[PDB]
Amino acid sequence: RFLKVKNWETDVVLTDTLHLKSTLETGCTEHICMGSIMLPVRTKDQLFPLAKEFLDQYYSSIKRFGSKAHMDRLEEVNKEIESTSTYQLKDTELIYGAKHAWRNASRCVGRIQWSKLQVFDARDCTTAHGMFNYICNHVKYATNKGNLRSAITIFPQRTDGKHDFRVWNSQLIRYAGYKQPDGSTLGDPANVQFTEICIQQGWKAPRGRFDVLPLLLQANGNDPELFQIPPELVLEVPIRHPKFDWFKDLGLKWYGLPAVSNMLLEIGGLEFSACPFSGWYMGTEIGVRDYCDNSRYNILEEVAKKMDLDMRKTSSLWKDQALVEINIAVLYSFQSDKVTIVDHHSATESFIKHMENEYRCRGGCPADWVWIVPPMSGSITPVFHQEMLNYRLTPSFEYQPDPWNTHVWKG
Amino acid sequence: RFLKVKNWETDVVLTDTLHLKSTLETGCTEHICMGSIMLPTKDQLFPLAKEFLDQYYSSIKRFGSKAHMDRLEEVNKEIESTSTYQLKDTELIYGAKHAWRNASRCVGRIQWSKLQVFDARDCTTAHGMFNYICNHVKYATNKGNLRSAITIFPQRTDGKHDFRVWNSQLIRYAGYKQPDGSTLGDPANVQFTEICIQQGWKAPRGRFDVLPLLLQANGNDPELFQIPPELVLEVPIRHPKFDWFKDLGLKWYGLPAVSNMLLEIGGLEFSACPFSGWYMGTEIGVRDYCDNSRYNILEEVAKKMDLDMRKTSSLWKDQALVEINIAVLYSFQSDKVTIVDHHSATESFIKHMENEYRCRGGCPADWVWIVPPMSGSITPVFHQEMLNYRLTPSFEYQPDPWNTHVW
Ligand code: HEM
Ligand code: HEM
Ligand SMILES: Cc1cc(N)nc(CCc2ccc(CCCN)c(CCc3cc(C)cc(N)n3)c2)c1
Ligand SMILES: Cc1cc(N)nc(CCc2ccc(CCCN)c(CCc3cc(C)cc(N)n3)c2)c1
Ligand SMILES: C[C@H](O)[C@H](O)[C@H]1CNc2nc(N)[nH]c(=O)c2N1
Ligand SMILES: C[C@H](O)[C@H](O)[C@H]1CNc2nc(N)[nH]c(=O)c2N1
Ligand SMILES: [Zn+2]
Repeated sequence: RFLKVKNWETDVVLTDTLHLKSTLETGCTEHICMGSIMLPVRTKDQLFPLAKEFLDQYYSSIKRFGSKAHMDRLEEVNKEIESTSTYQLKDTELIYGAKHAWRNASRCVGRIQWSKLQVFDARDCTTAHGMFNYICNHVKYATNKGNLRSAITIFPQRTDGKHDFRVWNSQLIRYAGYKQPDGSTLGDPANVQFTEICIQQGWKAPRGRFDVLPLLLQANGNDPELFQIPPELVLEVPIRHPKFDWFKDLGLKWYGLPAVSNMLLEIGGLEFSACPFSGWYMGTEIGVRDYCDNSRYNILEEVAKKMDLDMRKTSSLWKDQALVEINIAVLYSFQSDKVTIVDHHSATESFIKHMENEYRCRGGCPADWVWIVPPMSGSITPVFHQEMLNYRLTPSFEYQPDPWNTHVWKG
Repeated sequence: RFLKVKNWETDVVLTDTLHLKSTLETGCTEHICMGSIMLPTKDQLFPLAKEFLDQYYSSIKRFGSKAHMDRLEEVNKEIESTSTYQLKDTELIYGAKHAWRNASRCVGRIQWSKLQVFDARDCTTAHGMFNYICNHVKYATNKGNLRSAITIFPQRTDGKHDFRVWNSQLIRYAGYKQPDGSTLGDPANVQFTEICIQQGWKAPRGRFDVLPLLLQANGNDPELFQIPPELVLEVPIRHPKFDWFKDLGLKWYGLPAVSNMLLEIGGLEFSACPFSGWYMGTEIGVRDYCDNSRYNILEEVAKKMDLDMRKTSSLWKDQALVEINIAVLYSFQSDKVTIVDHHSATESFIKHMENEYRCRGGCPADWVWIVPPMSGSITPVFHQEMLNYRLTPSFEYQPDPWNTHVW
């Protein structure tokens, strides 16, 4: 089967054969599309086929398919599964797996960078303290004084699912949220619940607007423990605007390092439940969503006020106007402090080039349009006009339920 | 089977049960989602007729009544005898309104039941079609206080006798390739303009030349008519602050009127069924003006604004995009021509969704199309999960007739 995707801006038509290697499900059927739905303990039995698939891929990527080294490694993994019910990945296979999960991440506009990924192997980690040390080294290395480098840290795989490693935080760096008695929130509304858990776990909340939350870490199925990331390791950029000098008086800042820490890395059937990964921000992630979502810092009002826009009718597009300046501000602030960041035009242009390349070299690029198109100025970015095919390839990054819903407390 | 949709801005979770009536296919499988692709007999007809008539008589609180069964019989008799059948006016009205109700890409459906339907099933020639269309345009324009409408020409019979409007909208600006390499007017109609020229159009070779209608009655070769200029309401585009905006000399038409689609009611196919409502501002300002394949005026507007076009990171495209869109909305409101902003339109559609979940058990919605093409995440539809599925009656796309026709 061949599938064609067309670009309506340029009339370029590409052909997807890669979707034939797709295993997992989409959520969709012939009768329903779930493309806009946010979220649409293995036996030896299901495991070896998955192991075989991965190693055949691995071994094709290094040009050694059907080699003695390939067949030997197959035999080796076979025996290891039937003996221990699992297996261990060589370092090289871990690295390749991690790179490919990113590459396969259909909702990531940033994948032109997929091959430049520093993989830290934290598979020898046994304790929360160990996890905290690994995570600090990751932050420091990834930050690199503002010259951000992509990285991921891979803690030990699931075994019985009773001994899971987990970073309770959704991202390694995030600001606290405090729901107040009057129903207002101080700080980041997205993070209220997690903030409460942390408080419960004994964190002394500063109760400010931009309190970096403590890491909350579980090793080996144990109850999790709190650690404050050293402040010096947390690079932050104060937000100012190039023309509007009152923009600084809003007191805004953000952190430099986007680092997702709640996802599950699946490689060759193995499940890595703690695998924090980081890159660098696209400006709209902070300036549209983090500041201007209604259920977030929600500063459109205050900014429109200060610009003295006409706020009596939405047809003044006052919101659209405030939104753009806020985003100009984020990009200006990051660049000024020499903290890596990419604007939404640049990021989506790169991504189209990546995708084109991927269709030639690889025969596809699974892509989720709902997520790839930016949350402002959609159609003046080249991705709006690009037909995409969404399908799931392994290795992959998967969502997993928040651990406080499932965790069995030791006490 | 029962399906939940969550709004991530409000936590409201609605349960969709209406998709279980889903008739047609989506393009997707369990293996591949095609959510972002633009275009994924007598025996056949009685089920489709019955399905429709069942929902009709159910809509009017008379499911399984003599009148219901009698009509089911009558149509059954007529199909077996004639190989087609005819809708009662009431069925036509209900059908048309529901094709709109079921259009999963339309953000404007809160309005679906206020649709004026013009039964044009007695039309027999292109001149007739032209008369009906002019009357549509006039009724719907309504001196700028625009009103939704559809005009339904006769149904397909043997497909050798289709009625078609070759225009994609009733009202569009022409497009001409220039020896200068560049394109004069609207580049999305260049081919249609050559077919018009080719069929004898006297093009005035300007930038905003209202194209002529090209009408096909009874599968015959289509003919040309110029909509009375006096019936094509236009709006010159000015900005409430930038006085130099006028000098780009942009105008846009008031009436969005989709003419190229096929309407399916109870198995019957109406190939010429132009319909119209009114614009959401971004269709003109973001898409018609700023798309690279369209009038593409961003570069020129940003220059007059004297913004830094040296680097994409100054967001100069975005700054210019907003003003262009302020200017569209401003010029329409000033000339008193109905237009809706994307905030208002999406806010309306969320209220509609809730109504449709409550009163119908769902609302098929295609997020890719529902979320405006600018400022997506500050409109509420961005955070709203949607389920997209195909219900009948429906508007379907259909191939441009120049490819299908024989002369
Ligand atoms: C290097 C710079 C990077 C940029 C600019 C980039 C950009 C993006 C953006 C804009 C999104 C959508 C985020 C949202 O709106 O919430 C995204 C999602 C994603 N990215 Fe990338 N990314 C980068 C690096 C990476 C790296 C290094 C990985 C993994 C190694 C990755 C994996 C993903 C995954 C798994 C998602 C989806 C997360 C989810 O569904 O919650 N990203 N990225
Ligand atoms: C009354 C004011 C109306 C508003 C503000 C409205 C708004 C919209 C918008 C924003 C789109 C997406 C179009 C694009 O991006 O080009 C749309 C598409 C659509 N609308 Fe509505 N609409 C209205 C009236 C109607 C009426 C009266 C009908 C049918 C009788 C209808 C049927 C559709 C269909 C079938 C599509 C998609 C057709 C396609 O795939 O091109 N619209 N409309
Ligand atoms: C590594 C990386 C780099 C980069 N530039 N961006 C990212 C995306 C990070 C990210 C941050 C925050 C969020 C939460 C939304 C707030 N904006 C997300 C989406 C997380 C998410 C939430 C839900 C409900 C489901 C899901 N699959 N994923 C994803 C990762
Ligand atoms: C009735 C109505 C009201 C309103 N406010 N807006 C509309 C949408 C009209 C419209 C305008 C422009 C366009 C495209 C312009 C680019 N050449 C379209 C739809 C075009 C289309 C193309 C294809 C390939 C498929 C499809 N289903 N629809 C539809 C209708
Ligand atoms: C390729 C992609 O599906 C295409 O650009 C779509 C995206 N969303 C859209 N949304 C609307 N409302 N109108 C459109 O024409 C499109 N185009
Ligand atoms: C319901 C809908 O899928 C949801 O709002 C999605 C839309 N697109 C998105 N796109 C990105 N990049 N990040 C998001 O959180 C979302 N949210
Ligand atoms: Zn789908």
